[PDB]
Amino acid sequence: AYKLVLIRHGESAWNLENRFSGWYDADLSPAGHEEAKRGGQALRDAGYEFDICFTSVQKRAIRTLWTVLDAIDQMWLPVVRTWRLNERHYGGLTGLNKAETAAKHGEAQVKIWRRSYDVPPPPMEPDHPFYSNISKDRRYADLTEDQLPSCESLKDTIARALPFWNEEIVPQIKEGKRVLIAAHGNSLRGIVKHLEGLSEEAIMELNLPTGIPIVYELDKNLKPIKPMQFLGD
Amino acid sequence: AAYKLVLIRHGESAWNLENRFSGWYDADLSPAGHEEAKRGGQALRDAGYEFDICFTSVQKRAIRTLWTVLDAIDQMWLPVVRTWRLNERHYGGLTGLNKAETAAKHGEAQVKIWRRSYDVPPPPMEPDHPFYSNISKDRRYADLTEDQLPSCESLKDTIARALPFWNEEIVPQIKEGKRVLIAAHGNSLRGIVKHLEGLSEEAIMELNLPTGIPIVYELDKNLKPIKPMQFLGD
Ligand SMILES: CC(=O)Oc1ccccc1S(=O)(=O)Nc1cc2c(c(O)c1O)C(=O)c1ccccc1C2=O
Ligand SMILES: [Cl-]
Repeated sequence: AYKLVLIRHGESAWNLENRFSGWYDADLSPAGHEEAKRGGQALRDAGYEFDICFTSVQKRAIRTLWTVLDAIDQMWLPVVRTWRLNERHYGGLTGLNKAETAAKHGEAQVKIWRRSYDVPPPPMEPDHPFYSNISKDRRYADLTEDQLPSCESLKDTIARALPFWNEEIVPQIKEGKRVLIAAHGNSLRGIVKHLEGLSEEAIMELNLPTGIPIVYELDKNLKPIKPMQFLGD
Repeated sequence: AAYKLVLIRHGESAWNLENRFSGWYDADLSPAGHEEAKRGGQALRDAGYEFDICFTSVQKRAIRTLWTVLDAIDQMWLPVVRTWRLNERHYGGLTGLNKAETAAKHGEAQVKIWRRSYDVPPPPMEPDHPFYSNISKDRRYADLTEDQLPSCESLKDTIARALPFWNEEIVPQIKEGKRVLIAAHGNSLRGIVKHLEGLSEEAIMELNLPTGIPIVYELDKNLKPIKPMQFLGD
């Protein structure tokens, strides 16, 4: 059967994973970097080989991929980057911790955003410290005005990840290419949702572990033949 | 000028230290080599350089150099294209041997001939060579045709398989207005510099490109340099 591996990057700098890092291009913390090395060794020890790699345009995922490729001696593999595998864009909340979020928007609204599949946070306004840093970053310059999010619901995030999966990743899998995907919790959520045909409520409950190879065994229809599996101990 | 092109030769490798012929052997950077690539990156960063696409070989000394550069300039998001065609010259049976071993087996004279010759290849790497499997059977070359997978190369051979990539994959990008970074190897970059400046065989063999230093070209719309290559740094 086809074999697919996913890896979610680990910790980013300045505690930004607990601060709605979203589309801000936070680097890995040294610890986050160590997780990626540990995961790389798991794959080396297991003798995994890949033919193509997919990642986002965010450095925390890219450096995670680099760390894995280094560890398994396949730095020579072709690599494809796409904004479509970016983390969820958290709009105005980006960079705020939990207390600052509650203080600014209230517990009632924050709880609603947290449990909703289709409600976006408020948009990142020009007064936001990250507004121009992200919205005018040249890596998004070719994006149409509607493709470049000011904010995303989980639904929005999954909707823009899947076209890439369908058009670019699927064809590779169907040609027997062994695929590695290094991305983010919410973009990975979209792939896991489509693969296992999960429900909105179920995908919002799924919390993929970080820095750990996630292995899928798929049949000819790209349906999983078993639950996701993890590498390590 | 209409276009700007940046080249960089990989930093010092672990085998450059041991003074062994690497060629297609996938030797990694030495720590100094990594520091060189880093300084190259900082130079590019201080000068405000921006790229849109990166080309490199399938050898990690060039790749890690590119990685180190992309890190220094905060452009890790750029698309990266890897090709064997940008690989170091394939040193055949000399692969793995050092200076002494090479002179010992072949004599100083023969070494002189190979050194100064543009089109005379070293002896072939044969099935009993200790790095034969390591290179000739590495799956990264699985898709090469029988003719393409070399047992050895003269500089001429190297340039001949490197230029096709330049003309078909790099040139169109440049004329598309994409700012190109090429992180590769001495002899593969030699082919590009030879074509750009229209150099003679003797002129190119006399050309020593420094490890880990950025080489900048200002090109006209026909990819002709308006001025001599420039190095970047302090
Ligand atoms: C006897 C031998 O070649 O030793 C080695 C081994 C590694 C590096 C340098 C040497 S060296 O002292 O002889 N000097 C040295 C030797 C050589 C070259 C070169 O540029 C150089 O500077 C080549 O380009 C070269 C190209 C093709 C075949 C052989 C050589 C070669 O043999
Ligand atoms: Cl890469």
